[PDB]
Amino acid sequence: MNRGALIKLVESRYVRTDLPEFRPGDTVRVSYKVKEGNRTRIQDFEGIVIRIRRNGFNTTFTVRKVSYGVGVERIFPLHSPLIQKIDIVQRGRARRAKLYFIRNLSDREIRRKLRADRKRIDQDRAAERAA
RNA sequence: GUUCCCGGGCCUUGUACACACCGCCCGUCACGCCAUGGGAGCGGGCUCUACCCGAAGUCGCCGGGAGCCUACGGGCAGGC
Ligand SMILES: [Mg+2]
Ligand SMILES: [Mg+2]
Ligand SMILES: [Mg+2]
Ligand SMILES: [Mg+2]
Ligand SMILES: [Mg+2]
Ligand SMILES: [Mg+2]
Ligand SMILES: [Mg+2]
Ligand SMILES: [Mg+2]
Ligand SMILES: [Mg+2]
Ligand SMILES: [Mg+2]
Ligand SMILES: [Mg+2]
Ligand SMILES: [Mg+2]
Ligand SMILES: [Mg+2]
Ligand SMILES: [Mg+2]
Repeated sequence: MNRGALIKLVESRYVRTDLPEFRPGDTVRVSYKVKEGNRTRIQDFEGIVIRIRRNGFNTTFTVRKVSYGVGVERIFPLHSPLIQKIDIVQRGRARRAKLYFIRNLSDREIRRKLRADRKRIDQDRAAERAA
């Protein structure tokens, strides 16, 4: 038997292919489905992805932003049906795969440390030219 | 005999006494009221210095791996 195969099979019905690829350092807007009273709505979360744990279907990514003076980090499973869409708002360039270190930097230092990844920007504009 | 004790007469001298020496008056200790100083400290106001971070905005640089406008030796966006 192939135990790994069986797993991926069970998993397969929930796998998404529709979301955009993104790298740690990028700034992103995640439109998340949320429930309150009594309705469900779409609530946006916009920050830098500071980490990407990979485990196939169980890959999860972590996003950090400052909201009204306090730092907030959000963790999302990448194939969560509760995510409507993810919009890349900016490509950034880390030299490092996990970016825990920006937790201790000023807004100025971060801007210096994570410069726009101009390469993937042209690259994003190279597409976005449909036929 | 008039030194002494009581009372009085005259001159004089001292006085913070004049309710007039059966006058006045000082400080502690006890009690009560009020205010003030000190006092381990507690709380508040204002202020000074050094550094970290830093909105809007002006000003300066850039405006390219790069957008929009051309009025293209430019401008705006945008970045520092
Ligand atoms: Mg496995
Ligand atoms: Mg099989
Ligand atoms: Mg006599
Ligand atoms: Mg006589
Ligand atoms: Mg006399
Ligand atoms: Mg006497
Ligand atoms: Mg006192
Ligand atoms: Mg005092
Ligand atoms: Mg004090
Ligand atoms: Mg004080
Ligand atoms: Mg310091
Ligand atoms: Mg400064
Ligand atoms: Mg130009
Ligand atoms: Mg400008």
